[PDB]
Amino acid sequence: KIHAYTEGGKPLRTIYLPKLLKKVFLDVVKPNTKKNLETCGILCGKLRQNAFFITHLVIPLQEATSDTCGTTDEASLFEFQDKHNLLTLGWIHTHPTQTCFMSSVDLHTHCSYQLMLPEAIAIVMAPSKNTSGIFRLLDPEGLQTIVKCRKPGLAHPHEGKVYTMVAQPGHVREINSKLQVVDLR
Ligand SMILES: [Zn+2]
Ligand SMILES: [Zn+2]
Repeated sequence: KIHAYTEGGKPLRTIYLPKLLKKVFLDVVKPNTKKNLETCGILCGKLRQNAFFITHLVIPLQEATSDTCGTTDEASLFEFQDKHNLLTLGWIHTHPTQTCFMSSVDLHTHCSYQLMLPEAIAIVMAPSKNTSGIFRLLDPEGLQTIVKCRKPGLAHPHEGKVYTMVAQPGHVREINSKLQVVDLR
């Protein structure tokens, strides 16, 4: 039905994302959003039948400013994921007030995810605009750009085309599947 490929021709397995996940994330992190504070979640799940299924939205211990969030205890996150056999399939965060895009920081953050898993996605929620989007870096070229980049500054720009929206249809398929939210904070 659908065969998806990277910019360099590599095949991308499907990620099934529960249709309710995005709203549910917003509900759970609402107290931070009210404070104009970003919140991050990890999209975790399993590989079955050559496809990935997001089963768990994991909210780690984290530090949030108005334009960054970052997990602060990677070990507790990684041990929770390993105890329950949960793969890392991508990540989701809010822009409480800004528009829907990937910031400089977002691109650097996503590069880890996508180097480990070519299918890895970044979901960005812009609740004050009622918009959202699912993104990824161009592979290889955007990944190359970000890895080579040494610029200082939280908001530094990037030369060239670096990231893109996941296409519709594409390797992400939204389905009516259940969701478990795990809050580790
Ligand atoms: Zn962001
Ligand atoms: Zn950079």
